[PDB]
Amino acid sequence: TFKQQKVEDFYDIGEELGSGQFAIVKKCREKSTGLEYAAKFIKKRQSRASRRGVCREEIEREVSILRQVLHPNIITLHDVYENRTDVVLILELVSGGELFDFLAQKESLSEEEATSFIKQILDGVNYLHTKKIAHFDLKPENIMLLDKNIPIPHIKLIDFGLAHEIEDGVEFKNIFGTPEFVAPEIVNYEPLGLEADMWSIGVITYILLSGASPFLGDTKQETLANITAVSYDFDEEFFSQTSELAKDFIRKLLVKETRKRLTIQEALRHPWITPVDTQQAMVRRESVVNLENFKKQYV
Amino acid sequence: TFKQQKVEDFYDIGEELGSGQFAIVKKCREKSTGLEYAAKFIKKRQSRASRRGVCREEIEREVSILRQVLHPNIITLHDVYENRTDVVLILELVSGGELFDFLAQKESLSEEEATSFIKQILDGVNYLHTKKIAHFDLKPENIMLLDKNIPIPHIKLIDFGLAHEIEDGVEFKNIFGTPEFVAPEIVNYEPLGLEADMWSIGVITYILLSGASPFLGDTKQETLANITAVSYDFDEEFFSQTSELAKDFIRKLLVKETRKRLTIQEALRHPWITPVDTQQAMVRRESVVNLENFKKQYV
Ligand SMILES: Nc1ncnc2c1ncn2[C@@H]1O[C@H](COP(=O)(O)O)[C@@H](O)[C@H]1O
Ligand SMILES: Nc1ncnc2c1ncn2[C@@H]1O[C@H](COP(=O)(O)O)[C@@H](O)[C@H]1O
Ligand SMILES: [Ca+2]
Repeated sequence: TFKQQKVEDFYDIGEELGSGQFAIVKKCREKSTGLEYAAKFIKKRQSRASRRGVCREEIEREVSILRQVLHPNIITLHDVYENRTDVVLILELVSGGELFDFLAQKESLSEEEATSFIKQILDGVNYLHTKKIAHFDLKPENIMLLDKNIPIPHIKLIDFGLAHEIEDGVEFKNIFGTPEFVAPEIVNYEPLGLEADMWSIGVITYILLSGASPFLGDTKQETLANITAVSYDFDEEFFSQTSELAKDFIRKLLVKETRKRLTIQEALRHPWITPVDTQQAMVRRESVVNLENFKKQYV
Repeated sequence: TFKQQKVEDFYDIGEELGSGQFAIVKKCREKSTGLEYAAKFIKKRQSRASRRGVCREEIEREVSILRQVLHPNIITLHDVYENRTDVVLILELVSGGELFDFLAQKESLSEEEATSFIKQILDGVNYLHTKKIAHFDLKPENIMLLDKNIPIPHIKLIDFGLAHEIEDGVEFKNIFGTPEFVAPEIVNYEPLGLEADMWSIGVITYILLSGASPFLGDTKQETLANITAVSYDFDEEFFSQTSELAKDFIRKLLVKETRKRLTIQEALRHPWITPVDTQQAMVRRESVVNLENFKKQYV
C-alpha cells in the first residue's frame, strides 16, 4: 500500500533529473537519513477514457513487481508515497546516465567489453525471468549506469511501467512498446511472455555492435512490416568487424517463433557471452566494435 | 512542393488552437487578404529513429490527401510553408470547437437531431471513401464545428495525419489510432481499408446516444481485448430510450468481419439515417439521447 503522506515532509526535493510520458523524476534526499534517491512522480489517470497519466491499478502492478526485485543490475525501490494527483516512487538514485550516451563518448570498444555490458543486462533479465517477470520495455533509454566515471560502469535496468508477471495458462496480450524494439508477437497481438524480452536484447545488441538498427524503416509502417517479416541483414558496411559468434548470438534472438528464440538461460550460455575455451576468448578480444556509425546515430 | 519561405512573413500568427504529437496549431491571418486560417506546425523528424517529429514522406502524404478534398464537411487546405524545423499547413479555420462539447451544453437532444449531425459526418466520410481515402482517425476530437453559435452547427472533420489512400491489391497494415475507437483489424494487425472508418463511426454513434463507450475497459489491455472479442452490450441503464433503429445501425457497424460491416453508402441509406417512411421518422423523433450520461462522461 502507498503511504498517504506528503513526500516533501520526508524528503528534500531537488532538481529534475529526467522525464517521460506520465512521469517526472527529481533528485531527493530523505531528511531522516540524508541518503539520496530519485523520486519518480507518476501522474495518475483520472478517467478510463483519458489518454493522460497512468491508471492507478497499473501503477500498483509496477510497484508490486518492484517490491519483489533486489538484484545488482535492477533498480531498487525504496518507498512509495501518494497524494491527490501523483504516486511517487522513491527509487535508488542512478547517476551515470544512459549506457548508450556513455558508449557514444567512448574512444574504443572491443567485443569483450561489449559482452561485459550485455552480460550485465542478461544477469538482470535472468533474475527477472526466474521470477516470471517480463520487463517488456527493454531499450537503450531504460538501461542506465550507476556511475559512468569508473573503468567498468555498472548497469541498472529501470522503468517497470510495462513489466508484467507471466502466469502459466493465463494469456497476456496487449499493445505497447517502442516499435524499433518490440517482438513480432507484440506487433501481431499474439500471446506474450518472457520471450519478447529476448528479442529486444537481440535488437539492443545489434545496435550496440554496429550503430545500425535491424528493423528500423523510413516509417513506423515499414518498421512493423520488417519486424513481422523478420527482415534484417548484417550489412558489411557496418558489420565488417563483427565476429561470427556475435552474429550467431543475434541470429538466435531475432527469431519469430517464440519456442525457438533463445531463452535467457541459453543466452547466458551462448559462447559469445560465455566462451568455453581460450580460442573463443581471443576471437572476442580481437573483435573491435563500430563506434563510428554508433556515434553518428547516438550523438 | 512546399513554399520555402517564412510563414511569418505572410501571416500574423495568433493564439494556440490545439496541439498533438509533433504538431501545434495556431490561428493566423494572411496579411495580404486579412483572411483567417489555422496554421498547423508539424515538427519534422530529424533521424529515422526518433520518437520525435514526423518524417518527410508522412507529412507529404497528409498534404497530398488534403489537396484532393473539397467538401463542406472536411477542412480545406489553403497553403503549405516550410522552414528548417517545421512544415506549416495553412488550413481552413474551424472556430466552433468539438461537436461533443457543443452537445454537452445542450438541454435536450432527440435522435432526429442526433442523426442530422451524424449524417454530416457520414457525408464527409462518404466523400473521402469515394476517393478511396480512409481517414483512420475518426474520433470525437477530430469532429469539429465551424461555428458553435448558430442553432444547428456545421461539422468539419479535421486531422488527416493518419489518412491513407487505399490502393486495390496493395496491402496496408499499420499500428495507430486511439484504442477506444480502433477496429479489430487495427488491433490484430490485419489488412486495413475503408471499413475501419465505419467501425469508428459505430463507436462514435454509440457514445453520442448513450454517453457510454462500447469497448472501453478499465485498462488499455481490456479495451483491446473487448474490441477483438467485439464484446459490448446495450446496457438498459443507458439505452432504455434509444430506438431499435439506432441500435440496428450500431450493430451493423460494430462487426469484426470487414466484408460484413456496413459501407459508408449503406450507412447513409440505413433507415435510422434516412427513413423510408413516415413511421420510422416518428420513432426517431420520439427517441432521446441520454444527455445525462453523455454530460457525465464528457466532463
Ligand atoms: N532511478 C533513477 N535515478 C536517476 N535518474 C532517473 C531514475 N529513473 C529515471 N531517471 C531519469 O528519468 C528519465 C525517465 O525515466 P523513466 O520514465 O523511468 O524511463 C531517465 O531517462 C533518467 O534521466
Ligand atoms: N483547422 C483547424 N481549426 C481549428 N483547430 C484545429 C484545426 N486543426 C486542428 N485543430 C486543433 O488542433 C489539434 C491538433 O491538430 P492535429 O495535429 O491535426 O490533430 C486538434 O485536435 C484541434 O483541437
Ligand atoms: Ca494478428
